[PDB]
Amino acid sequence: LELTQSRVQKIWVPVDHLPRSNSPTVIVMVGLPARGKTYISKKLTRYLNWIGVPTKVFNVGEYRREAVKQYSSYNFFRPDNEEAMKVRKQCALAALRDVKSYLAKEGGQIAVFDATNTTRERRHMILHFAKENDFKAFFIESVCDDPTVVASNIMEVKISSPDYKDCNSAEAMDDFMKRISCYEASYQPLDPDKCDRDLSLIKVIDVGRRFLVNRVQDHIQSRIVYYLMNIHVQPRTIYLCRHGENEHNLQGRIGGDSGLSSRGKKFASALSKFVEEQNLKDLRVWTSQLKSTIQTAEALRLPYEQWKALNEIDAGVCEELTYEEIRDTYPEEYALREQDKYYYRYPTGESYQDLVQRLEPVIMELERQENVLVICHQAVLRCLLAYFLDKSAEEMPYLKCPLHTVLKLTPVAYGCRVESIYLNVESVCTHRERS
Amino acid sequence: LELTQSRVQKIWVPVDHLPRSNSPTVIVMVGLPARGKTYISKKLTRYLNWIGVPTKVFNVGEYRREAVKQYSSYNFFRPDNEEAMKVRKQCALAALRDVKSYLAKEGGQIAVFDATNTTRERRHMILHFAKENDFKAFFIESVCDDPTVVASNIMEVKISSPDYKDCNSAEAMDDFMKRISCYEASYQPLDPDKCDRDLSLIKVIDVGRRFLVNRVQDHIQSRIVYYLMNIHVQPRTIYLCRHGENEHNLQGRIGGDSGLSSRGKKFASALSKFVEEQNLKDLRVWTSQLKSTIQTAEALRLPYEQWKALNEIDAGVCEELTYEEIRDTYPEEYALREQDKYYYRYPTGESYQDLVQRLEPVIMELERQENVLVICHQAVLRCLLAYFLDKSAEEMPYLKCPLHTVLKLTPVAYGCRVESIYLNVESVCTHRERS
Ligand SMILES: N#Cc1c(N)[nH]c2ccc(Oc3ccc(NC(=O)[C@@H](N)CO)cc3)cc12
Ligand SMILES: N#Cc1c(N)[nH]c2ccc(Oc3ccc(NC(=O)[C@@H](N)CO)cc3)cc12
Ligand SMILES: O=P(O)(O)OC[C@H]1O[C@@](CO)(OP(=O)(O)O)[C@@H](O)[C@@H]1O
Ligand SMILES: O=P(O)(O)OC[C@H]1O[C@@](CO)(OP(=O)(O)O)[C@@H](O)[C@@H]1O
Repeated sequence: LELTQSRVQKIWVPVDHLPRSNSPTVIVMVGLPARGKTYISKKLTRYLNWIGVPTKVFNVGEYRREAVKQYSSYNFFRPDNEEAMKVRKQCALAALRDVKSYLAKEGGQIAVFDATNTTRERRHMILHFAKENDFKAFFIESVCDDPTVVASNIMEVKISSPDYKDCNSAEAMDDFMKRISCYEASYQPLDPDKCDRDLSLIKVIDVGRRFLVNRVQDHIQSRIVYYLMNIHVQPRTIYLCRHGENEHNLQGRIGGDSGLSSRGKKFASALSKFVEEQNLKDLRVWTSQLKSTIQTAEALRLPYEQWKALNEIDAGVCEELTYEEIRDTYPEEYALREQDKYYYRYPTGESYQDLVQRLEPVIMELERQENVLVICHQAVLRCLLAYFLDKSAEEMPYLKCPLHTVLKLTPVAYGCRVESIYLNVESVCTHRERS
Repeated sequence: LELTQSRVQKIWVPVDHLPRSNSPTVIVMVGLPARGKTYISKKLTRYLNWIGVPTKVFNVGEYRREAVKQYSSYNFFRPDNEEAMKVRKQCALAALRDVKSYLAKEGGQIAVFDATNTTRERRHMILHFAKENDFKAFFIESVCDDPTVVASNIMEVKISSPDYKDCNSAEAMDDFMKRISCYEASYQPLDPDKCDRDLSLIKVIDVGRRFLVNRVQDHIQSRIVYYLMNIHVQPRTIYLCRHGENEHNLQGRIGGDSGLSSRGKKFASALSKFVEEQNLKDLRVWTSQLKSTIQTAEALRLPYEQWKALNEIDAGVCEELTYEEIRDTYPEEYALREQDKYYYRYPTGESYQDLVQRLEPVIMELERQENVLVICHQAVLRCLLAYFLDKSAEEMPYLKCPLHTVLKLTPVAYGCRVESIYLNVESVCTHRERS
């Protein structure tokens, strides 16, 4: 029963010494415009790619934009606009043509089809396409009738679109409103107790006040629903930073549970003055279970919670060594690390990928919350930051996270403002270039 | 900014050298009888206590049973039974009297109030009680009209109740049916678009085919909903066992990633013959990422998946040592371990509690699935087994999990049949008595 440990990830596999060599889902958005279909779409895609499921959004609009000169006006969308309708349907099918090949030919696991899909006919077209390609179909319908909520959307993300460039806000608003009503007359909402008894679907009502959920067929559907109950749209601020410089940092040594240096403590102190002058009605503070992050918290005189998930990557046998010592003592290891930094796992330790598993609950609580300061470690920080700035696995292990700097993230429109704030206290540079 | 590492759990805390010294929720069940309110109740309570939230079920029936001679008949439940109604309400309030003191005075975090609570009046009584004690209120309503489903319930769990002892099945069925109809006339289901717009609630429809979810106020509510989308009632079998004996077991050494012994391999082989003769239409196999469990899988010639969550408890600095060597080299540690085995964490390693965090995703997939063989390790196995047999944290680190034995668990009525099956291959006994 012979077996052999892979070199990068360190998984055992069977020696098989002419070497010969879960269906995908289409998440189908449904709803009138200005209902946050693209926002829910981007945000799910960011989640799924980050918990490792490959996912791509296929927004029918962008196809229309690649297809058609420059935005005339809402007249384009009139149901009597015979030729627009032809061109719009054509865009719809090109989107599907590309969905088929993302999922049947490039192994993506989920495609989000971001289109109004407000008519039972169109939804039968998609369902059919799903069947003949052995794709699952999941519908997320966002349904809301509050003019406040729509006006809001139209202001935050529509007027500032590409289609409007040549336009003052005033007119781009009236044009969109009229454009919404082009869908109003034929909109048939999803109905579980009628024409849609057999559809796997979630209906989001009034921006998450309420949900109708039908026929959850697999984990990934179940996890979408869980995600959707945890997100919200209240405005807020996520602050991320590392522990102030620690003894090991000063010796240039990795891992361990060392405590703050002198400069460490000064930064703790600077951070307190920093939070105060942010003037935040409320704020949660999180740390790891390591001394560094906890001492830094103590400086703030605010209450905090430790998360084992936040502990720095485990360097395994290499714990407490310096990078040079690692090159001298284990050359095979260092090389492999350098050519695959995301998947490389230390002997008896961890990999960035391992973090992302570990840190999923942290991501899920951050979505739940409002203002949060997360005091963690360099690799941990890189992960979180990847989630939030939609960075890839390829670039994650190289995102820059200097000591004594604070990262201030503000969810906004379609993503995140990110300001940097250096608190003016010297430290060692624990980076090493994208090698 | 001085700090000190606790001895058991090894958490840093602040030296504070006259030492001076999230509201709770009431989950309110709602529905007609034979709707699985007690089943959902037990099962949630098992989950929550196991992810560490203290939780207790307060079923109004059992109070009625402590209050009233012996079960006459359904006449007890007639709405015109003036005196029963008085006594039943009294039971209801004693249940609440005990809920108040579990949550305000014994720090439980959740009480499940398992009663019909089918009338808006009664639900106002409870809501009121919640307000004046600053308890949250969450309603889980199970709603189903299929006679198959009710008959089923009545057969699996009602006729075999205490109340019926003096009775053949035939009559206990008619008596319960008549008893259901005592509630039918006054039943007002929860309605989010009417009298219950403002209630945090989940409505389970047709045994999970469909769900209505309103006003999820916190993580624990969000997590209940997630749990409820993952459970099911299809019958199936969970098989648990450890890897066959490994080299370290033979040296009597803990941790490491050693491979199977001779006897190890024989047991792998015996396990294959064991699965075959179980004759299971389908079966998932899971292992850890350690060689032992993986080699054992290889023997089965069935496809399997490795879970890092399943890896054995990390003994930290004590990895690869023998228990004697651990006593000789670290006496302070050994003692602490012996007096708090669940919370004790090895230096730079783990605690049983840590496992339970780690293993939560495994529990959640097991609920999703049907037949599953889980090949893991001694401590991992103890945890899983605690979840399934509703064992406490106090007894978990001492549950017996011999080598080369298979544990066959069958969900049933209100819990789990557990058979043992020893596959007749000698090994070393890696236990050590409840000390
Ligand atoms: N209509 C509309 C929306 C809009 N203009 N922007 C949106 C952004 C998101 C969205 O869908 C949501 C999905 C889930 C939630 N989740 C929650 O509210 C949870 N806190 C409820 O459990 C909220 C909104 C809906 C909208
Ligand atoms: N009526 C009724 C029930 C009955 N006789 N026994 C039951 C046991 C549980 C129950 O509530 C459920 C809660 C969640 C589920 N979950 C599911 O079906 C998921 N697979 C759906 O996402 C199923 C049933 C309901 C019942
Ligand atoms: O991802 P790489 O380049 O290995 O850097 C991660 C390193 O960051 C460190 C310092 O270099 O954490 P920290 O935030 O505690 O200062 C080490 O513990 C860890 O190995
Ligand atoms: O919980 P305690 O009593 O420490 O026993 C756990 C021990 O079980 C072991 C063997 O004793 O696992 P395994 O199932 O691989 O045989 C060790 O790895 C581990 O330390």
